[PDB]
Amino acid sequence: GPVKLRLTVLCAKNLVKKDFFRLPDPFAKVVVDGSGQCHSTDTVKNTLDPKWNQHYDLYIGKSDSVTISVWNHKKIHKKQGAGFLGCVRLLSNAINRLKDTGYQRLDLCKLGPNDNDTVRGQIVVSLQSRD
Repeated sequence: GPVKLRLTVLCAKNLVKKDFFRLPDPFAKVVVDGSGQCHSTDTVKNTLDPKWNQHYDLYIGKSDSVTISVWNHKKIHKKQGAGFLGCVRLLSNAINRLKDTGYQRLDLCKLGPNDNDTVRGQIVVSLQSRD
């Protein structure tokens, strides 16, 4: 059957303040492409270096993958594409090698070029499978 993997979102670095003189409110939201399983970490009020020390227990089967995406609560409310921070994506092969590593630093950047490049952050996590 599937394998439960715990992706621990330790903290995030260089939180794009987005709007000058203003501050973002980072929070995490994971999605499972194949199970519809979603999870989320509390929001961090006006910060440039948040942390949640919280993990998500997703599942992986054969060729499954999981993506932990962070969003700026302030702009998610702003609407109109506003609200994105840094989406981190790990595949099945990456999930395994990492599941034992115990730590991974994924830079929080935009989905891609010409696609709202309002990023500049990073994020530290830890991959360990559940017994």
